[PDB]
Amino acid sequence: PVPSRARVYTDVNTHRPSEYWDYESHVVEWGNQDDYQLVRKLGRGKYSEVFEAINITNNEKVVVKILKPVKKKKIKREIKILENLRGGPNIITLADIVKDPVSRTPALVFEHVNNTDFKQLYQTLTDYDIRFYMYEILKALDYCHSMGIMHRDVKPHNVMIDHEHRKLRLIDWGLAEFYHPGQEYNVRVASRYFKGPELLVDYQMYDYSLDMWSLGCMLASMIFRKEPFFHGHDNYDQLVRIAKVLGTEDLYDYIDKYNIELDPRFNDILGRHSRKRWERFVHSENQHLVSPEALDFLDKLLRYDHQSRLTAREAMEHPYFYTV
Amino acid sequence: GPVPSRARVYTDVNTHRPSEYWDYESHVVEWGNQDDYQLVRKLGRGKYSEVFEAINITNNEKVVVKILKPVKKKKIKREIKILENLRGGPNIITLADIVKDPVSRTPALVFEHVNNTDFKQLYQTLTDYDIRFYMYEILKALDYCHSMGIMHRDVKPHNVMIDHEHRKLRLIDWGLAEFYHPGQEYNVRVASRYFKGPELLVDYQMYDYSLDMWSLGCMLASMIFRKEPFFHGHDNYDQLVRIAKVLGTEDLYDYIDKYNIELDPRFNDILGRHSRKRWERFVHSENQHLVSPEALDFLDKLLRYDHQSRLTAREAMEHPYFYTVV
Ligand SMILES: CCc1ccccc1-c1ccc(CNCCc2nc3c(OC)cccc3[nH]2)cc1Cl
Ligand SMILES: CCc1ccccc1-c1ccc(CNCCc2nc3c(OC)cccc3[nH]2)cc1Cl
Repeated sequence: PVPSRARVYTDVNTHRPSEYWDYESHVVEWGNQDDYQLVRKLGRGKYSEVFEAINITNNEKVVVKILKPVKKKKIKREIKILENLRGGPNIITLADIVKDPVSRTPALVFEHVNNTDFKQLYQTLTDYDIRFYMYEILKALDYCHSMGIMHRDVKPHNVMIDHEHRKLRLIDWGLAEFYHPGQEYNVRVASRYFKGPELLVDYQMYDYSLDMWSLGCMLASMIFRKEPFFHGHDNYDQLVRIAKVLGTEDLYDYIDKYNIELDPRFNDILGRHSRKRWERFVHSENQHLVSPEALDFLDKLLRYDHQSRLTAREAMEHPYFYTV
Repeated sequence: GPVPSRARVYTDVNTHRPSEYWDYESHVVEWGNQDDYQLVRKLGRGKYSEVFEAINITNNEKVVVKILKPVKKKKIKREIKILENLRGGPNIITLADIVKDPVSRTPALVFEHVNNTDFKQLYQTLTDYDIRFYMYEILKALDYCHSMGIMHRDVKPHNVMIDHEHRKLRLIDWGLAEFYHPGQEYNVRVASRYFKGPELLVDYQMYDYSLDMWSLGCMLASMIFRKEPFFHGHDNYDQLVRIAKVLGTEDLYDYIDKYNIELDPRFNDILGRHSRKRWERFVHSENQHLVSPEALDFLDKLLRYDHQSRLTAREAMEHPYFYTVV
């Protein structure tokens, strides 16, 4: 395959000392979990359980994420990334790294986030709300991208919102990675519905632009009230669902531009598909969230070619955000 | 008999944890194959151990290998359980593996690599800031292990490794460490002579984490006054006399009366009568650049006969002497 590099923040890690991006060499100091009392279970991941807790030393609520130790380098990577991004705009704030004296299970302690119900907001959300929160996610992305990191798991489950205080946090940095130009990354990241075409066609030299595809999948689901927007039933079928919207002509132009070899599993399922107009997805239920600006912005995110997608900084200057 | 005593901090941390945590005699040790490590050179010694620099052949990473002279089986079990309990704690030497050479079958412990700076010729370069910085780092290690219900019981310069280039410090040799249980009577034949607390010298067995804070105070006094060691005893009885020549004998009697301690008759002809000295008496041209009112107030609050009156590691961390550190 033809090599590729990010259009923005290409060399941000190249120009930094090894200690910043060398997570395997980073030394983790695990404090005593005795300072925290677990209150209740909040959420759950495939390799984590998230609890609400109280810090007994200051009577402040915190969030404790207990990690299922499956891979050691993976825990070190998330911690390093969290330490590098600690305090960044709309990034979940790592407050402590602790282990329970008896269990010795890795646990991460974060700033408390007061989650407003996802299904309660969904119908009462306005056109303004979507632009407001889209801009807040973009602040988090432009920032982590500038810090040489790609989240690689951008989805609604990984965005916590406290609608009362108009506060948003991008969470679960467990799949996050450091961007290095020319590096070949594992394509088994993100959650099926949010996987970029680069992942589905096994193109490893991807970059920050992967997060912009995932962001486009989120916006499409919100403005059209269609969740998920691209409803694949497996990773191969996922590309077919994308192809039913973007068409198969542009998919072949994409794979030819990067000299990508299409997996034979696609042979009997891909078919032939016309490129659809974004206006076809507008209906009575969703028309109050759709505008020419929203559709133009969406069109500029949901592109096969990872290089042709808007960067987080270009996205922030789009007319869709002129009112925020 | 003697009046009972208990720690002011972390008193019941082991009482409220299951058997599993502190019952080291019941802990099962999994000894891996030492074939993954090649010994490079001898770094140091211990009366019960030899410490080497080694290379892990599987990842080309340097490690530290401590080979234990099997004197007591429960003792190896205790050190391993404590190291596993503290594994990953701040400024604690990190146990990476537990191995046995296939032929020798000798217990060996594998740790994270620590790059020791030659403490020699660099004591003269050390600044007031460096002492405060490194003292704070040791306090992080102590508050953590005490919070985990462990007393180190051998705090001294030899057991603190410093990589000055990276400003990295590790508290090592947990071979004398013990689990703290309130009301437990411990063996007083612990620590190294110059660092032994008065509780050990007067054979007061119901001691606690505060023993480590006395040893820390001996280290601080030696560094700030450039007097190594600060309390230079020639035997364990003479050690108490050396302390008494500084702290005075009036406060020593108040200490032994508070705990109804019986003073050994061996002290009768050597203890004498000693006035309590001002810490300012130890300031000279060679060390005045390391001494300040804050340092002397902090030292005074560590070097107390009464183990209960000494600062805890958490109280020490909040002292004005540390207001200038990160
Ligand atoms: C107007 C915002 C928006 C714009 C476009 C697309 C989607 C949304 C959106 C819609 C809903 C949500 C809310 N997601 C909450 C997910 C969440 N993850 C959690 C969790 O993870 C461990 C634990 C406990 C609670 C948790 N809550 C987030 C977002 Cl970003
Ligand atoms: C005088 C005490 C003091 C007071 C305040 C601040 C610093 C010091 C100090 C000053 C120097 C050192 C250096 N200690 C070296 C310890 C060491 N232990 C080793 C070892 O043990 C087996 C093997 C090989 C090398 C080893 N090096 C440690 C310390 Cl803690």
